[PDB]
Amino acid sequence: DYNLALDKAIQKLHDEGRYRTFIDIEREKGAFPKAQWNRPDGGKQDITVWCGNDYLGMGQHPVVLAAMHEALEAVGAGSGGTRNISGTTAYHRRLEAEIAGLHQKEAALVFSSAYNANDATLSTLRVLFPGLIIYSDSLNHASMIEGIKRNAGPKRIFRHNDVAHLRELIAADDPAAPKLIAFESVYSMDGDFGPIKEICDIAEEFGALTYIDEVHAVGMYGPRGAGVAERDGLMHRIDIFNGTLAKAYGVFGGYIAASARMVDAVRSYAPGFIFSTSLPPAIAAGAQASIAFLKTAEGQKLRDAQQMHAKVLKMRLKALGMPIIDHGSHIVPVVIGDPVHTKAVSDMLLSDYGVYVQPINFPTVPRGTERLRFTPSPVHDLKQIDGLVHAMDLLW
Amino acid sequence: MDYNLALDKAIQKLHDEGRYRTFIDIEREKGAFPKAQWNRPDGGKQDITVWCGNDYLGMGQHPVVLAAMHEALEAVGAGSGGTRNISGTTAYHRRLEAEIAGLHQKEAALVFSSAYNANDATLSTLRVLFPGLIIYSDSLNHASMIEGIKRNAGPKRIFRHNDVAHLRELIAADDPAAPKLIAFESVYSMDGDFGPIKEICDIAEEFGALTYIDEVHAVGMYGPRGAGVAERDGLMHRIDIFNGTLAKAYGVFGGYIAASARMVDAVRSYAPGFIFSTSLPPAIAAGAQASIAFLKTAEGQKLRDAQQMHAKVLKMRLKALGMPIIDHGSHIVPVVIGDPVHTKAVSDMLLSDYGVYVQPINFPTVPRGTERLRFTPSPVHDLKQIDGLVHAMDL
Ligand SMILES: *Cc1c(COP(=O)(O)O)cnc(C)c1O
Ligand SMILES: *Cc1c(COP(=O)(O)O)cnc(C)c1O
Ligand SMILES: [Cl-]
Repeated sequence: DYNLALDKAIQKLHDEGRYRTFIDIEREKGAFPKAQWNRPDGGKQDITVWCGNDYLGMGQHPVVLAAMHEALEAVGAGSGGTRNISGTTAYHRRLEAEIAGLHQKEAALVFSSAYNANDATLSTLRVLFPGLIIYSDSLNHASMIEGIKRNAGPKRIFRHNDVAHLRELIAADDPAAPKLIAFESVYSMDGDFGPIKEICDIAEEFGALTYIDEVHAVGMYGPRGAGVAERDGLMHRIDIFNGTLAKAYGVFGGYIAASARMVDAVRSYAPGFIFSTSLPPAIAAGAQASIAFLKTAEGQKLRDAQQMHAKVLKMRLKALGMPIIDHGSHIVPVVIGDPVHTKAVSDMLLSDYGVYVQPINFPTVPRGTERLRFTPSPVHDLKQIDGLVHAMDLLW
Repeated sequence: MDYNLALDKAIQKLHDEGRYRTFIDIEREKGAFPKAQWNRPDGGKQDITVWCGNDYLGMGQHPVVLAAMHEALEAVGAGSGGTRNISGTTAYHRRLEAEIAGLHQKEAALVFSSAYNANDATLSTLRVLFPGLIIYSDSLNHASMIEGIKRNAGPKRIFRHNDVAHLRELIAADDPAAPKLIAFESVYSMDGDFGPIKEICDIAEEFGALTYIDEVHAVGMYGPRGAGVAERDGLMHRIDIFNGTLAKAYGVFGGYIAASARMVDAVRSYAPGFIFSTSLPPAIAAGAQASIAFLKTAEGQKLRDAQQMHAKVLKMRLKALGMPIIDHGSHIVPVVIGDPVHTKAVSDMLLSDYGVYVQPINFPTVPRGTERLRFTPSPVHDLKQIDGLVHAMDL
């Protein structure tokens, strides 16, 4: 009985308090962070989005949108093919060039998403480097874990940010074996930073490749938004960059950036790259325009505003005695530690106060660390922050 | 070790085997499909005609699709801003999933970033949901299905292409108590052949297996509403899960599954490929939904009718010339050349000489001796430009 099995699988989620109820919204372009909440009763309510990943409000930026509207009128809705069969366009090459330039790399490769970029690249690296041992941070994103486990091969999990542990593991292994160390610059849920310099030092000592996921940093850190490696001057020490175009860049898609050899090899061997339709030209146009804008001094102004708003939100919430985990990033987690109560707090914030902060539970965060994750942006002014705080105070 | 050498060996190996692929850089001209501008590697520019694309019905330039995308951009902006869980669920995703559910006459549907991701995520997650699942896979199944089936560990059985006897024999041999799923396609892209849907459902029914069908090369193009080959044959009720794309005949981007509400709820609740990636941009979802609804109407029927005639016309005209055609009754037109040098020489010729863009297909993508050009005639390929292509293909 297939239906019984499905019923059991679903019940297990309810029993663990982690069954997820999605909130149907429509963000109001030109008025971010405002959205219309399409309620389950059929009603419509204005809300403030407080948990999204469009960190800099680039989703409503006129230069991004102008580029997208233009592309649609020039070449139409989609590419109509894979990169190999009619789906390689000028918009794809120009995008890849912008990305490569962002990370000061020879080349770059766009995928349908950063999830796909990670999963396809990490798994294909095992094929390209027979015997590859992948060393992975215990809190690495699912896309990386999935790519690492995908093709059979050695993996070693190191304790989160624990470079002494990483060293212990790498030193125990066959020195002749090829090696790659996979980690993040900014971890999505805690909002803490990866120890990029120390990992690069280990990698040089043990002759390993470095693979960094900067998905939660691109657009937001460094003087041109190239990420935390750019902020800290370590870009040249990273072999492969993984990033997304769907978060601070405000559009959709993902990428790797690396040497021309690395990129040419991955694109020639990765099934996830080869056997899927290329990104729509309009998406590629918008993303490129977003990347280019964020490399400028005008882009720096949005980063400065984000950091200032994040700082202020954190002050205000600490002032209440909220349990906020503050690692110094733009991410503002409030840990509840129970999946059911996290949903209850989130539900009451939404329905009674028009504050939308999705409850975050397993498998996105470890069991018992369920939380609300605030993502203050340049469009969340000091008055919105005030309004949120007040709602949180009233709610306790 | 020496990483750059290892990369060099990987690349050089493709060059040695003649299978290093050179991307051609094109920009299709909206309002003038199949026309495009070729950005040549020597720096030159030239107009060409696209003859090997998967935007089969010209929906990529349809005014209703584009209207919906421009509106959505202005209403809600460039992307969703999150995963389906974290702020990325919009009325655009919901209405899209409702339209797809309705197309396949299922309780629900689930959209992914692509059909590649839908297949990969779904087939791998089903092993989790149905402990001990054995998956019976057609030997010519798409990469995405193969990758989903191998992703998570568990039993698999590859049956020889379209060989229902081989499938029977494999399934009757297995543990009768084991959960079972049979994965296949309605239309296989390279040869353009049809899967024997009715006879695979018969076996599924006899042995208590689930049926999983990839209708990527049939959705939009077959059945009275473009729901696929299972719709055309009246078998949609006997399929448990449909896989489809929004990127080919629908002219946009994305993919889906369509199944019962329990199936969809389980997959969306368990598949990391669904959970941990940004939802489709609402403009893409608006465009895809508009394309689908349009292709369910009589006006969409006219597009399918036209495609079918053009395909029929190209095949006859090439056969009348004495050319070797792998003809299985579909919209796909594979012309056989039998050697990789002569295949590339004909596509380089067609492109350079007449502006006809058709990619060559050699080993390992098809066997040695089956090397061919795959033509994808569309309603925008009028009777006059088919005439041009026939006359060009007089060596
Ligand atoms: C092209 C193709 C896919 C993948 O669809 P995308 O939406 O481009 O990822 C899946 N299955 C088959 C049979 C295909 O041909
Ligand atoms: C969301 C996320 C991804 C995947 O990004 P998409 O572009 O949405 O697939 C990859 N890595 C991290 C750390 C992420 O948070
Ligand atoms: Cl091992």
